[PDB]
Amino acid sequence: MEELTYRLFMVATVGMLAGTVFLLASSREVKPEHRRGVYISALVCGIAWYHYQKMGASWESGSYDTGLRYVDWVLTVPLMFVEVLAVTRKGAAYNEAVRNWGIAATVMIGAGYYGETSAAGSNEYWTGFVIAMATYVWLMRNLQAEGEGLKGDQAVAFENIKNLILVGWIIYPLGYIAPVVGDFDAIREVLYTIADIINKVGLGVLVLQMARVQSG
Ligand SMILES: CCCCCCCC/C=C/CCCCCCCC(=O)OC[C@H](O)CO
Ligand SMILES: *C/C=C(C)/C=C/C=C(C)/C=C/C1=C(C)CCCC1(C)C
Repeated sequence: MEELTYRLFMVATVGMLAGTVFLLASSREVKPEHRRGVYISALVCGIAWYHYQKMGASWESGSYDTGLRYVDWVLTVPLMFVEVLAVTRKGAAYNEAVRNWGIAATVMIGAGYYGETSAAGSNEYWTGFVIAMATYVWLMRNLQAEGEGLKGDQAVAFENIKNLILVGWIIYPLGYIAPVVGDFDAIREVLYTIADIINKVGLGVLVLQMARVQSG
């Protein structure tokens, strides 16, 4: 799966760029007070575009490791929560959640990286997973409660935003745990790549759809 993994990096790079340019162009189709999440979403795909180029160059040099993705994640995961809050909150409530959810997301990714950079199945490996998993659940529970105030088309549009994250992000912990049950190292990189594309481009598209409802 070496050639597939490398070819998927290039596919992701084009995919992230495609998402970046699509969101930047479509940003004026929504009213200015609803554009911030669209801009953030494009920034998200653009950072991922930048990193997937870096990871492909790393793979050609023969020096890649799974820890290279974490540089991406530590920036974009907090920004993805921000692009969701950008469309669901305002004022003091927005500032508090951005801080709190962004701290939690950073802790989740850092704890993951701690466990990632040790032997599969070591104590550091399990320590990282438990801390990251706890922050993951806290985040998903907070995301579920976020829709509890919406109504009408906004609730429908937010349900799609919520469900993409709830469903699409499961692959990340699953991929982390799999190498302790079998030889899943190669497939973990293939699936993370595909998932990053769906999750970043897809979330941007759904945030844009939500900004469309808010402007219409
Ligand atoms: C040998 C290689 C075989 C590879 C085979 C391909 C596997 C692709 C898997 C991706 C994981 C992420 C998928 C996440 C999908 C979530 C979709 C979702 O929940 O969408 C909700 C949204 O509201 C709808 O409008
Ligand atoms: C932009 C790409 C995304 C959305 C990546 C998200 C990352 C995670 C949700 C991963 C979290 C982890 C766990 C919940 C458990 C094990 C450690 C991690 C970091 C893989």
